[PDB]
Amino acid sequence: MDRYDIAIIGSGPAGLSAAINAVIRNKKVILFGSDNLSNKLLKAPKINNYLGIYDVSGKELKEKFLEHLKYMNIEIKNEKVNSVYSMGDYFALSLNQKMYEATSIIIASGVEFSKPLNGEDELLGKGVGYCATCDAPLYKGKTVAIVGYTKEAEEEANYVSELAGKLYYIPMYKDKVSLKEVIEVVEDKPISILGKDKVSGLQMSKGEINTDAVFIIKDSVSPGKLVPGLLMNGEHIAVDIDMKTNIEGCFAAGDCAGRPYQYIKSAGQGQIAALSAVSYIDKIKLN
Amino acid sequence: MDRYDIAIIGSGPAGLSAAINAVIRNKKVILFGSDNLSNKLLKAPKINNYLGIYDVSGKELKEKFLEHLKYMNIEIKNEKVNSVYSMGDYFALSLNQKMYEATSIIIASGVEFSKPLNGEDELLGKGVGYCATCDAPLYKGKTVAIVGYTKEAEEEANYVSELAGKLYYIPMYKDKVSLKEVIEVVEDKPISILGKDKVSGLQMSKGEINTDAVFIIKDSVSPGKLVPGLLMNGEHIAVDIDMKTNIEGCFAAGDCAGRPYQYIKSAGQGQIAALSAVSYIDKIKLN
Ligand SMILES: Cc1cc2nc3c(=O)[nH]c(=O)nc-3n(C[C@H](O)[C@H](O)[C@H](O)COP(=O)(O)OP(=O)(O)OC[C@H]3O[C@@H](n4cnc5c(N)ncnc54)[C@H](O)[C@@H]3O)c2cc1C
Ligand SMILES: Cc1cc2nc3c(=O)[nH]c(=O)nc-3n(C[C@H](O)[C@H](O)[C@H](O)COP(=O)(O)OP(=O)(O)OC[C@H]3O[C@@H](n4cnc5c(N)ncnc54)[C@H](O)[C@@H]3O)c2cc1C
Repeated sequence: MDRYDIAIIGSGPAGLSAAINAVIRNKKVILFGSDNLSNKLLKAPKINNYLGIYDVSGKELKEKFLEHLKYMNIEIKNEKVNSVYSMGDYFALSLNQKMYEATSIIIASGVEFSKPLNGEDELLGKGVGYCATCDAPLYKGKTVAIVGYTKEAEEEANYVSELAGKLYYIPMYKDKVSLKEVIEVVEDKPISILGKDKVSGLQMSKGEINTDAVFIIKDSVSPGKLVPGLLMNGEHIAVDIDMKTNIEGCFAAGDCAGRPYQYIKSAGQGQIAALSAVSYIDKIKLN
Repeated sequence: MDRYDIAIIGSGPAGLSAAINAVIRNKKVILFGSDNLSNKLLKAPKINNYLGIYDVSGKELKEKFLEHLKYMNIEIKNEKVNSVYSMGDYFALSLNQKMYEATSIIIASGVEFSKPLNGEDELLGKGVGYCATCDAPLYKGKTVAIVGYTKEAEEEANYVSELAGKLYYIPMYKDKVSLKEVIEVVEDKPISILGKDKVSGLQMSKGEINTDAVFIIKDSVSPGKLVPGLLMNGEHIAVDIDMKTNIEGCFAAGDCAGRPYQYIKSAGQGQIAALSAVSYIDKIKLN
């Protein structure tokens, strides 16, 4: 019922800069993402290319960002947006068992280095999912595999382990996992998701595992899948100089809007996107 | 003789972010501008829209920028670039009695709120100039008028006063001037620069003053005049998503590249422009 002026999908520097600039402009904003902001921030050892803050690690830089947000009284909604559809003069954002409305949206979701697997596109919705928490009630007691591209997937696996019967976890990183002992860790490369009507198993380089469900856990999903109808230029959202996309009222910023992948470029684009959204909102009210 | 990899025209956040990113990438950079960085920084009372540094005045923000530059061992050349011409596979930058060469250039000069006067374009070079120091040797002992749009013009007027015979100073701001007593301050609006073959006087709303020279002192000049052959979109340089202009090896960033006029947008574009210049330089060496 309550409708936000701007919904911002992503909590890296693009989304945070967008949120601060929109709030400064008296708009009602909702900011989706992670309390950690971005795992790519957390990873960086020393950063000397963000003008005005130098010789800082990514963790120190994240803290400065967090302090700014709290000064501005901006809260991050720790929920993952699964899809966005236009409904005419607003957008409907769908999350696990929850929907929000916003007049405009800013996509600030970053990019994913890895490329999907064979069968992810075909099986999506047919045993394949990107949120294992939302789909954990389905296939309860069944056999589940989680392909974890981020450390947070481990947390989802530990919860899923209690509903499902037999859980496999495939880590896509070298850091040792912290999982309940009953979870079977498979240290192998996934190749393809098997099944015709529904997923029947997970094909790996060293073997095949029969499974009811395969959950794919990454820090983001492709914008063209998040927002059907959004025009892409290869791996990136097509944008103009004002960060406008082909969808009216939909703007983009940061890595998801193209190379170079850098923090202050992302913050600058987030500010452009926010000010374009402000202009759009104002024009919509007049007409 | 010595040729720089990148020449950056401007020392606001766009130019500074460009310089830091180019140096981080092992390029030989020259950075032109002001030790004060930008008068627009110095003016701002409180700034809460630059992600990571909050509740700061423009002077505090300028100091953080200066500290970063010194950490990176980057020096600002306090000279005003008057023109840039291509010479084939490099650019020639002309200053008062000095020239530099660079393989690529980044225009980061900001924008000027005021619009020129009648006769500025026609008389330019014929008694009209934008640097009163470079043109002070000419018309020595003659009658000079300076139209000052910035406080630094006062400093130029105090020097010019000693060569010229009779100097008028027209302030375009309300702050009281600090000038040698022999300088005649005219508190009136300039309308037009008079003359046919050469400037003959300065027409004001309340009267006309006969003069040999009219010097127009602003924080920047239009990019289309700085770099003849550069394509403009109205008041701004035409750029693409990679900050490329119509001139190969010439990039732009910040206010001069379009609205919104904001600090972190400018810093982000400066970073894009620097990384585009790095790519260009590398491609030029291979071919
Ligand atoms: C190791 C490393 C070091 C680096 N060092 C530097 C450096 O020194 N300097 C530099 O300039 N750049 C550096 N980078 C690159 C920099 O991290 C990125 O350019 C920058 O983080 C891009 O930020 P962003 O806001 O576009 O997206 P991200 O930082 O990726 O933030 C996106 C956030 O939004 C979340 N999100 C995505 N989709 C959704 C959804 N549907 N719902 C809810 N939340 C979602 C993501 O989980 C993520 O938390 C480095 C990158 C790496 C990997
Ligand atoms: C009063 C005020 C308050 C503001 N507050 C805010 C705010 O809170 N937040 C915000 O985001 N933005 C704010 N802005 C806008 C912000 O200042 C600009 O968007 C930003 O400074 C643009 O920076 P830039 O690097 O593009 O150019 P500038 O900041 O204009 O820097 C250009 C510099 O390069 C120099 N230069 C130009 N041409 C030449 C040449 N040929 N040779 C040598 N040097 C040259 C100029 O003299 C100048 O020093 C404010 C502006 C004003 C006027």
